[PDB]
Amino acid sequence: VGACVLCNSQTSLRCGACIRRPFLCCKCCYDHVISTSHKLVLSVNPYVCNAPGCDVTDVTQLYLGGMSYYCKSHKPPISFPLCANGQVFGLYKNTCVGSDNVTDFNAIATCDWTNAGDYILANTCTERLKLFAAETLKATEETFKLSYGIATVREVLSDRELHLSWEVGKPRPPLNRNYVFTGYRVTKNSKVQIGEYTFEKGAVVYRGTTTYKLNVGDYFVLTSHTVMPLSAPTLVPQEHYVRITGLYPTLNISDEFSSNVANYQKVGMQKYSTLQGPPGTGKSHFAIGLALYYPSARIVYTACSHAAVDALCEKALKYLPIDKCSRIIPAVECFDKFKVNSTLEQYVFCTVNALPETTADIVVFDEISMATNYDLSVVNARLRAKHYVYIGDPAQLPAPRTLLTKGTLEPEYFNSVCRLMKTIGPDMFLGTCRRCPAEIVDTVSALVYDNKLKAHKDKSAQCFKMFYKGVITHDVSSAINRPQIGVVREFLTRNPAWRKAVFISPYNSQNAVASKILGLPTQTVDSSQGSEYDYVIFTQTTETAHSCNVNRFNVAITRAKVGILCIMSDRDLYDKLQFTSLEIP
Ligand SMILES: [Zn+2]
Ligand SMILES: [Zn+2]
Ligand SMILES: [Zn+2]
Repeated sequence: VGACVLCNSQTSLRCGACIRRPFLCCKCCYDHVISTSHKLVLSVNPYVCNAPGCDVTDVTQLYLGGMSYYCKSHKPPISFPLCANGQVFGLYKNTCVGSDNVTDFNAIATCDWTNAGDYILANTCTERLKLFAAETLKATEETFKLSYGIATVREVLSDRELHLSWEVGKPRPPLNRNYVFTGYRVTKNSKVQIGEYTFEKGAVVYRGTTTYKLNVGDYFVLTSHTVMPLSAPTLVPQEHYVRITGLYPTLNISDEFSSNVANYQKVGMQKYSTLQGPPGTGKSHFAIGLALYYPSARIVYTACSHAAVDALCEKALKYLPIDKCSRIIPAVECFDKFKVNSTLEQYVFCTVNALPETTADIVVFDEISMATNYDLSVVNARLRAKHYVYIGDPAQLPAPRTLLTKGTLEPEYFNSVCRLMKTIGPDMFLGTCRRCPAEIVDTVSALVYDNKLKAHKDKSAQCFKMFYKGVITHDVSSAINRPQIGVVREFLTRNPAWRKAVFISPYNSQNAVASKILGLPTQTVDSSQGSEYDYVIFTQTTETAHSCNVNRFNVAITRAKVGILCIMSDRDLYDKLQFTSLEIP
């Protein structure tokens, strides 16, 4: 028994072809089964033919005869169908509303999640359907990881480099840091974990969670995790207050957090508040500063990534009493300077999926562009708070959608929070970039921030751009542009001070080639997010949807504190770079 996800109607049915098996009421179950290929139905039992060796599962060909279900062929003389009068048969057969359209829920139930439209619907549908869609998606994502062939260690060529043997009659996943493996050692009568791993074309380079002497027969699978059902909405119902509520502001603050006093008050005068923090505008500074402005306030800081929760801890470590902080960790090496897994501690720092059920004065969720509606619901499910602050930047990178291939995913469709920030704007905006040279700030202010992002620093006169298409080669799942790396090699010989630069590209393969030919440290734009470097060398590599995504370009060029060389493929972003142009040697 449960709740129709369209009617909320109390029902004893679930769609057996829907991977999540939503509860559907008589009405909605019918309206679902007669309008889609979804025809298995589950009650306190499965609507299947209890006759011996008949495969009839379809609910539109089944009859309740006695207290056992049967198809046309097997049914007893006295039987009624299971599926007639616009209602499939089950408990609570009287209480059952329906819907003017079931269209959206059918699409969510039956889409494969390859098309943009699927993610758009999941972010414009009713809130109950936002939850259903978020589960359906995450479970579809986790199942697709199983369709991947097992990789097995054939040969250990070196230390940090392997030969992989791959399960036949299955595809192999891409080898970039968006595919994280778990290893396993072969045992008597089962297997045990040996850490998480990542791979890259070599033979294969492997970067593992722990160190080992892993030997032949050790094998690797993308570990999938059981997706829980979602209860809580992605956003609580909003409220606006006329005073600050349940928070007691400090009387003496420091001139370090004084630019945020207005904003911290706003946080106290509404139930939740959206903060857009462009690159190096001070999001974490803002987030810790909030504590000092409400010193009695209990504050759970949360984010999707260990990395993001840890950067909050690093900042906390410099301003908040250590004894009054705790890092929640489930039984990967994360921040270890606060008492571990102490929930009743004033300042709790914890990833979303490891959050305890607990209350707080304020909840600070960071790097929000990386949150899915799934994570939103979980936070609301685990944390009841007087005040929720969602810090992030919808002009930065979302969570990867591995299944997505047809269309691009717009920032207004990353999650419920980013939808709000792109449609009604954010509650607050950190408008001054402390990190980048003026040229980079000017460029992205115009590009993605409506010309409201101002440069704290001057022009560096150290930002350059070159238009060089060069030559694009493709390996299995990545791009390489050797002539763009050539141009960078030639620039470095003439500009040797740039040897302190990081190499960023939108492809880990370009990165690998660059590493061998330049010996610059490398990041993918995605791997670079929330990191700063004095000098950055960016090769666009291709003119793809991927390499020209304005949010990826935004993150790419905002990693520089002092100077940047962009070797560009795309005439459009090339022309949008307010940088000194360079001719080709
Ligand atoms: Zn219903
Ligand atoms: Zn279904
Ligand atoms: Zn039968």
